[PDB]
This record gives sequence, C-alpha cells and structure tokens, in this order.
Amino acid sequence: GSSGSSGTQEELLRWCQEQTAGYPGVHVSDLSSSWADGLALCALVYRLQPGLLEPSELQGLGALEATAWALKVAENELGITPVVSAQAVVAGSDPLGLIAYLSHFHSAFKSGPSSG
Repeated sequence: GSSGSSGTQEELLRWCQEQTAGYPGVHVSDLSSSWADGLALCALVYRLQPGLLEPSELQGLGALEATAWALKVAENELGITPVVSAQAVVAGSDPLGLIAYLSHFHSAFKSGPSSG
C-alpha cells in the first residue's frame, strides 16, 4: 500500500521512514536535521541490505562517526557515490546535497507507479 504522487520529496521521505523505522532511535520526520544526526543514513543503508554487517560500533559513535560508515557501505555496496560530504550532512550546511544524495538510494531501491 505504498503509492501516491511519486514526484515530490514525499515519495522519498515516506519510503525512507519505513526503512529507518526498523532502526531504534532513528525517526525520519524531515530531510533537514533528522538526517543530520548520522544514524539515519546508517539505518537506511543497513536496512536496505540486511545482508551487510551490523552497526556494532555505530551504536555508540559520534554524530559524524556514523554518517561516515553509511556513506562508505553506500558507496561500496549500494554504489551510491557520496554526493555530499559526511560533514555537510551532519554539520547542516548543504541541505540540498543531502536531498540529492538520498534521491539516489530510492531511484535505485524504488518501486510502484512511474507517472501518478
């Protein structure tokens, strides 16, 4: 039951919500600061692929320490080149880059109606 306008960020956000949801503590409510923490990206990645290692350290790592991994396992496994600097994401300087960065994840791990 996942379908709507498949056009606005809503399609991505919601999609990411269901993913991160699983991860305890990670609650994506807005693509502004909800992803700044760092775990967010970590959850989205770890979840997307339950086969990849688990966050044994990320559990108690620094807001940045986390994002670091995500961008890694994402650029290695997922292959989603890091369009934004782990710092920019967490620091919260380039809110645009992040959006584009995530867009890649979905664009690859998306499904449903193309033109609503």
